[PDB]
Amino acid sequence: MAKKVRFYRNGDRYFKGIVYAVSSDRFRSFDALLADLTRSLSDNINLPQGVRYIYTIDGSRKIGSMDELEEGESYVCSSDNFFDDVEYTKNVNPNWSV
Repeated sequence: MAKKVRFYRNGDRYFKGIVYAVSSDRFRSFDALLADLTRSLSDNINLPQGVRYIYTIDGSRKIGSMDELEEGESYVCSSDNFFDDVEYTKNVNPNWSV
């Protein structure tokens, strides 16, 4: 079963998040998910090196596998090891998944 999650772009206060359905049957590896997020989140300023790392919404945890993603949660995609502490979910409907 795919997990429905919401991805945001490191450092971008104006992006409202992209909803993904994530499972190993569609993404053959974690690298394939990273590649597809590089495609959809394409932004030369905030993602200069594409999507190389995924963090929880608050930056507390680095996600290393699709198994670590959880239904209904939000995550931040980054080109590097620096998580930019901005209010990603400001003014986004907390019930976007309802």
